[PDB]
Amino acid sequence: PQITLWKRPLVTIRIGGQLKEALLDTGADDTVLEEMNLPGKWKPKMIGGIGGFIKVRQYDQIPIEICGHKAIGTVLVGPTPVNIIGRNLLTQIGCTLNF
Amino acid sequence: PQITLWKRPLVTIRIGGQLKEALLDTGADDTVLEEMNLPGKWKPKMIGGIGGFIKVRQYDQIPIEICGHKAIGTVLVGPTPVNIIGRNLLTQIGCTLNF
Ligand SMILES: CC(C)[C@@H](C(=O)N[C@@H](Cc1ccccc1)C[C@H](O)[C@H](Cc1ccccc1)NC(=O)[C@@H]1CN(c2ccccc2)C(=O)O1)N1CCCNC1=O
Repeated sequence: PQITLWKRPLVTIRIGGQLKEALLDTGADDTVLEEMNLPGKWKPKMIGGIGGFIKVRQYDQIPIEICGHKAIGTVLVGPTPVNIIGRNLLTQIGCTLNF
Repeated sequence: PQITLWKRPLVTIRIGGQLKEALLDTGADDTVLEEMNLPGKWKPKMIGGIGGFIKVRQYDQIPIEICGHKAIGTVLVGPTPVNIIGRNLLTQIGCTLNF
């Protein structure tokens, strides 16, 4: 598909039994999801955004389905206001910027 | 051009005769540049994202040439960690997400 940028490029993603709306975010290195209690091992991390840093939990090799496309990779979980689909997963589903 | 996302989508922009590197950011509503001098009246503004809120200066109707494509629009200036081209100007240069 082609997504214009007149509005936030929000799409439906699925992670396990949870469906959520998330930004397709070319300015995000990583995928940052709102608080959720995912299974398995994780490591603490600090990530920096526009106003400073937040603390997140890094989970590796998490399958996520984005608009019907399969992805699997690192997901950072923490107190973000918005779910962010970062470059690590955007490349997996074939996403490019075009103009 | 078509831009893939294995690297940060950083491009050269021209603003006030100065060349800067800036991030093409579909996850940004607004265009926000690191501290610099621009002419004209600005309006104090606050923006909030991951990590909290910062104070910026809003300049209107500022021309930026992004990768050879001309835009004229609102540019926020402030303590952003990185120069960011947001959706207000991405739409002007015909930028879309495709996969
Ligand atoms: C850039 C501003 C203008 C924007 C905004 O903060 N958008 C964010 C997503 C976001 C977050 C919170 C609120 C609203 C949007 C998403 C952006 O793509 C934003 C751009 C950016 C990049 C680097 C440093 C600072 C900012 N990205 C990010 O903030 C995160 C940070 N992050 C990360 C960084 C290091 C290590 C691991 C992960 C990542 O992958 O994306 N914004 C804030 C004001 C309101 N609207 C808006 O678009």
